[PDB]
Amino acid sequence: HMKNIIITGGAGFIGSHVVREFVIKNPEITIINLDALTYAGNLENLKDIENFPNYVFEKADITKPEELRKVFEKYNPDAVVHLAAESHVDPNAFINTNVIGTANLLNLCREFWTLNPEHTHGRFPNEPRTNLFYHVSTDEVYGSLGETGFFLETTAYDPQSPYSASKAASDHLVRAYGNTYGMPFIVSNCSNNYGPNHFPEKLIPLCISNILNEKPLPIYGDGKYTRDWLYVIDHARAIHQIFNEAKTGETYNIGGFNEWQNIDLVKELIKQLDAKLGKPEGHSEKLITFVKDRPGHDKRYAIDATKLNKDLGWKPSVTFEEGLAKTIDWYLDNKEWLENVTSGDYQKYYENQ
Amino acid sequence: HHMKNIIITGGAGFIGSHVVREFVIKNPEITIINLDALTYAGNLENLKDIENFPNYVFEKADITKPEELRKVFEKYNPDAVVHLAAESHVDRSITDPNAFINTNVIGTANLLNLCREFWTLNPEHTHGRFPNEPRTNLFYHVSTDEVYGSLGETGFFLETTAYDPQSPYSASKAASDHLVRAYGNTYGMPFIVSNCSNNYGPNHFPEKLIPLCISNILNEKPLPIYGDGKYTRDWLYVIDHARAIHQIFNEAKTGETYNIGGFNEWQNIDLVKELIKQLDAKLGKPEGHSEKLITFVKDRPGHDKRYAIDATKLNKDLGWKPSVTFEEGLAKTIDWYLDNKEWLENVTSGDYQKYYENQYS
Ligand SMILES: NC(=O)c1ccc[n+]([C@@H]2O[C@H](COP(=O)([O-])OP(=O)(O)OC[C@H]3O[C@@H](n4cnc5c(N)ncnc54)[C@H](O)[C@@H]3O)[C@@H](O)[C@H]2O)c1
Ligand SMILES: NC(=O)c1ccc[n+]([C@@H]2O[C@H](COP(=O)([O-])OP(=O)(O)OC[C@H]3O[C@@H](n4cnc5c(N)ncnc54)[C@H](O)[C@@H]3O)[C@@H](O)[C@H]2O)c1
Ligand SMILES: [Cl-]
Ligand SMILES: [Cl-]
Ligand SMILES: [Mg+2]
Repeated sequence: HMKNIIITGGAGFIGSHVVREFVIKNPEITIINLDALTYAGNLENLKDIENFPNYVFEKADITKPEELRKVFEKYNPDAVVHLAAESHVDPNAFINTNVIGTANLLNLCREFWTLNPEHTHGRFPNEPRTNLFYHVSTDEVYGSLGETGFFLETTAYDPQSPYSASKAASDHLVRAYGNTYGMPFIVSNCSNNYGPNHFPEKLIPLCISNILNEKPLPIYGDGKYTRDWLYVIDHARAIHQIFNEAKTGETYNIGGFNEWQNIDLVKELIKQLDAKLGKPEGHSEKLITFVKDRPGHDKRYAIDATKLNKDLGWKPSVTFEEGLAKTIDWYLDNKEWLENVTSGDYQKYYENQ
Repeated sequence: HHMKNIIITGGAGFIGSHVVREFVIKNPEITIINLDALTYAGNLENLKDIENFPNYVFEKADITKPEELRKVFEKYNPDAVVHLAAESHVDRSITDPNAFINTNVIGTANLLNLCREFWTLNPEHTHGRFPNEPRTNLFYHVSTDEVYGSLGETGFFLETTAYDPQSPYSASKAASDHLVRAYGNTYGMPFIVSNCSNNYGPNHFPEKLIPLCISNILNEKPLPIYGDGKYTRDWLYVIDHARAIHQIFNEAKTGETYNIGGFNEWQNIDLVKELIKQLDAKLGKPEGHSEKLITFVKDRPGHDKRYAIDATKLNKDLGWKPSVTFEEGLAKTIDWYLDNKEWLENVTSGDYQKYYENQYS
């Protein structure tokens, strides 16, 4: 049985929800939140569980092997759930964190875990797991879609941005260390997340803000850019379930079983926010502002997560409309959190507390 | 627009030296800059034949050191890069465990970053909108068929085969492929990627599989065969690879990927038996003389794998085909080996590493 589990990037958006899921569901396991607290981390995300007996925070940078080694020595971790990553494109910082950072963690897992030479080359035992490297990644490793089709676990990688190339690289390292050294691993690739603790500059929170403040809602081209949207709480639940139930070495796609054009997303937020505030039907549609089309905005990103449901029974707990309702409710209930991010005060949390 | 300066990274290496030579001979009007850090893998003796050519220049530079690369870009304002520099000795030293990522991934990014800064990229060419016009710039990325994983009894690697790298090395190479394509898509950087089979031929280091088998046959040392020797590779003659790179560089549509193979697939046992046959015949030995050296040993995991390219696309698009069968390429390789025991001795003694200090001082 596992006694210590590291969650990297646990101060972030998705990571805080995963930290919460593991802490709540596993009181007999120490959950180590390992995080460098970049601009993207927000320890205010975990104010509710920060005084739990099985939660511990460690400020550390996965590009610094010496700092990671100190955490590995301190806790002797049985497993890593790896969410730490950089999306801002020191022009190679994102490669340092996403690729070298993943290798640094893998090297320490290879060093601290006792790997069996008999399990290399896909020969993972059906026996229960003692260790696991759980790698969280993005559906952008698969590239983009035309009008038909979906991302499957068998879809050829075709990352189209520097960020998604660096994430695709980290996926490859995990799988190659699994094959070459017998390191137990899982990889999951998920669609765009949304929900509580999303930073206010992100798409959905920004649209909520622009609607409440009667600011224009820019629509590029015809707004036909299309994404599957996954509720962050559903994502964290899937990671936990897969971590516990999936066969070693599997890949699962995780998504919300939908696909939405941006114009329809904006129109749904307008619909819910006008009704929420008792405004007339269609009140905020005058905010929609059609602008020029971005090159490649005519792209489609739609994950197929049917393998995950077929194997483990996981399914989303909300439709996108229901998830937006909870997201709007959370937004309107957390004026302070939102303002602490916008003001930059959120970063003083580690020093102040 | 006629290019004037082309960088070949890793041009002191095995494949890179042959690529330098092909570009030097075929393009007398273009300056070919051999950019190489001279690791243990590099050997400037490889280029002794062309080191005084008027369109050849050597620049000792490390692609993991942006300041050294920037100096080369400032000096030559290069129009193109043919990128072969790479590191494959994973676990070489605990003093540098991620050297393979630093060279293969970060080093590729460092080169991509300078191309993005020095080249004029048209924002209308992003998202795969490259024009059907002669290129002014090209990032030609050389990679490995191992990005595709391995094969069962049937099937071949295609350009459309999903990446499945199975080693830290091939994962780092796959990562570099992704960076090249993403810079192409995101910034409109002209690029080509090719992934090739195992290379063999002149200037191959003596510990590599085919040179070691030649040495062991010549010196009546055992030839270990793992399991049944059914490990199978497509084998590409190194000079055919360099010729393909040069042709693709000039004729392929911007943004294309090609797999380059030798139009064959050989089991290790058949490769060893072919070397035995040719070496025995070349040195006047009775047929079967060296077969007693074959030594069957315990099979090891991953030694029954199969790696083979279907190069239909390259053959259809450009008309390219190998200049030799594997048997003919082995004959040329044996001939070169026997004519170059000086080169081989200089590698084994370590003296090859003193060439730069001895000739460029
Ligand atoms: N829509 C999405 O957000 C989305 C979609 C698909 C996949 N993913 C993946 O999910 C993971 C989490 O994404 P997110 O949106 O929650 O990220 P985020 O930006 O909200 O949080 C990342 C966290 O990692 C930390 N971090 C950054 N660099 C670090 C380093 N060098 N060392 C240690 N910690 C470091 C940051 O401080 C932050 O707390 C990432 O791996 C991302 O690729 C996210
Ligand atoms: N069978 C094969 O050799 C084979 C097969 C498939 C693909 N490839 C690819 O072909 C390319 C060349 O392979 P090779 O066998 O000729 O390699 P090699 O090991 O013979 O040569 C590599 C060269 O790169 C140089 N180099 C290494 N690190 C460097 C750095 N940081 N900065 C600058 N120069 C550096 C070395 O000094 C050397 O001259 C590689 O990209 C490899 O992935 C090779
Ligand atoms: Cl839009
Ligand atoms: Cl063998
Ligand atoms: Mg299905």
